[PDB]
Amino acid sequence: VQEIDLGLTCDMHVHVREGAMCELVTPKIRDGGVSIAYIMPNLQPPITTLDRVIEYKKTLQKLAPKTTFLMSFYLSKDLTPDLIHEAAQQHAIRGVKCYPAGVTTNSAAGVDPNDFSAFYPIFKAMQEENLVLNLHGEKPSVHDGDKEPIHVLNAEEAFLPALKKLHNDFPNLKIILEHCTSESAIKTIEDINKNVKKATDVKVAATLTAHHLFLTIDDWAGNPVNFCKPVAKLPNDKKALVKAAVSGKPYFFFGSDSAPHPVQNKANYEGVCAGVYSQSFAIPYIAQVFEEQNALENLKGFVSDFGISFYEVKDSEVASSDKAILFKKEQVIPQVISDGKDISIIPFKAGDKLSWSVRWEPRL
Amino acid sequence: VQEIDLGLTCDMHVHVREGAMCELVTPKIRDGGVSIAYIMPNLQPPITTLDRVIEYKKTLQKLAPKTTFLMSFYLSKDLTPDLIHEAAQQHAIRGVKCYPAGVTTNSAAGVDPNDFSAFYPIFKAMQEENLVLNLHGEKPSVHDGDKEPIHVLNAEEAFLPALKKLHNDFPNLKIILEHCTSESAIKTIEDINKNVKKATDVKVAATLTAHHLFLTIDDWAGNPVNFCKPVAKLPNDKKALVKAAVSGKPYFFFGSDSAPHPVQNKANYEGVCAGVYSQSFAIPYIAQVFEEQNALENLKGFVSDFGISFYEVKDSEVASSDKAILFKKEQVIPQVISDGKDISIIPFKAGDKLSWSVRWEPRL
Ligand SMILES: [Zn+2]
Ligand SMILES: [Zn+2]
Ligand SMILES: [Zn+2]
Ligand SMILES: [Zn+2]
Repeated sequence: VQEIDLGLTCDMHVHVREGAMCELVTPKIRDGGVSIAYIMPNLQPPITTLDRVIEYKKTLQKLAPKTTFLMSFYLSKDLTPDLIHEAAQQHAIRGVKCYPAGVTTNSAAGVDPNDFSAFYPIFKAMQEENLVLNLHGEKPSVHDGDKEPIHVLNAEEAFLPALKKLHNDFPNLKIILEHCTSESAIKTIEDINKNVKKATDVKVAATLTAHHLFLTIDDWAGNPVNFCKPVAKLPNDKKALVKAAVSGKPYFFFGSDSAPHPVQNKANYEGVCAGVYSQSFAIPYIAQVFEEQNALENLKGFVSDFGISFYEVKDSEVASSDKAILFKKEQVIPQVISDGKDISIIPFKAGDKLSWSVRWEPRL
Repeated sequence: VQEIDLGLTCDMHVHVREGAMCELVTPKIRDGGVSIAYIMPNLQPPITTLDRVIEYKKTLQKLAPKTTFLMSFYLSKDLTPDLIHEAAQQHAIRGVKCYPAGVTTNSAAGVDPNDFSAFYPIFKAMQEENLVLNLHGEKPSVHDGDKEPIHVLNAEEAFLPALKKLHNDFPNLKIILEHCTSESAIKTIEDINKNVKKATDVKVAATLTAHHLFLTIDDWAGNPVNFCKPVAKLPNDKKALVKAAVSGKPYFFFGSDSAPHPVQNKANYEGVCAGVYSQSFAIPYIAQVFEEQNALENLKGFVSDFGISFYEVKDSEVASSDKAILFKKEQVIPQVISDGKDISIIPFKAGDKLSWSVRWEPRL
């Protein structure tokens, strides 16, 4: 079987939830072929306190002893600059994730984004402390006047001006447009990094999920199991993300947005929960695209190199120095992922064949 | 004003199924304020023979005597121009309805819209007998990658060329573009009727549903109840359909497309059935749209006159010359339409209030 060494792999957008769900999915981070995981904080309630995030990281480290965990705060009106500084100095967090209110699950009441000026004290303190501003780029939907009607298809593109203002008001702050879905957003990321030579110049990057390199609007319309925010869009949008994923540019790297929901949460007739679960076969999904694209020698940077560089992951904090190795062994995706009790999750592309699997090799 | 005499109301797109479902639904045609209802032909199996269409027509009449029924054939390959003449002369069918294969419910027995040519002998006979060609304007999806992509959002615009073909080759065959959903579809019907004013001149018309005058993509994104085919598109498309509804022009009239499924066919995690139920409150729905647009002087034309003028409904067939009186009593839409036995339906706008009601009054 043909194999590739990938080193310390990166998933900079992981949802892992609480409770018995968190105990089922957290070990599957390693099973997906991921050594370093950036944990998003949209919990119930959102993680806004310094106590919470210290307790939470140890819960994950008890669950996954070999996986590196970069934590984050939920951007709320609760946070104050001192809390940013004390948490950053204790290595409690690595960034703060911003949720526009009413545009995804666990996000209300979060922030108003045709604004952001209210949180400039926080961005001041994050900029000083080298933290990362993760943005769920989506303007909340307003349909009437005065301005343009905003819907699930232009919500990401309508947000882009606000991302441009933030990069100008805080040029030295690290910002990420999380999970890109539209070609207009891709063009904006390239344009912001127009002059950039070598990766350490990148201050504004974009992450790309596994499922948005596969899905279009047709795959989720009438299929709540492919429903997520931001919505998978037109075929030309998908072509852009796939082109961007294989491009080998240092401002696009992997972030699954693996968001587990029990199957009863997805089989509603109103109010379907949003989020696709890709944790269990994370890198095997991505290697499938790159093989299909005949660009495998760029995969090493998309799932490992470009992300460590951006988040400045030093060897010292990494929980284990084992490498993730793909090997071309064909496997079939289960119908369900389940704890054998109350929680059963439907995996992305369930019942399909993948060319690669993942094992782990120590360092010598 | 409160109380408006509507006369003989027209719903030129009604789904009633069979079995225990039909016994809950066909009484609600009357309940919704509809006296004349066109019945669609997609059953298990599709309605294609004179035996079934007449026995269907007869079971309908035992379950709702006062309702006038206009019946239809499924456009299947098991059809002959002989079968057209032997059903048109024996006053059994008012038209034949074209289903593209795979796009919607029970459409697996449908047709391939990239080549209508095999059915040209059928449309030749349908033109001879002054029958109505009901078209579900939607090309089936083509991921392709070579030729242009066809998806659920642009499938209606893709069908519009094929319709301007059918109108050139059968210039006297009465054709309807069923449930319009896009501004491209509306502009085309305006362009086809460049020079008509009143009213029997229209041979290519377009029917508009209740829910498509309400819904945008945001309303069915994570709400399977509001998922139907063709899908509800963008706010610029809804504005076009509303402007064309309170238009007062003869080529737009009412066709609810009330398609009922048992709620368990909606609360699926994949493969959710398509179709919204609106038969129980069909006329009060449209009444609220025509009220909120300050164009109630056009409700009678949209929901009665133009539909009668196109199908040329004669006095000699209407099952009950009772009049639909729309009176302004507030009513609340139930959570669940129920039969006390097995079948449970979720109605359109379930829970919401309506500004109007409708009762029945005989002519005297
Ligand atoms: Zn998000
Ligand atoms: Zn997320
Ligand atoms: Zn249809
Ligand atoms: Zn229909």
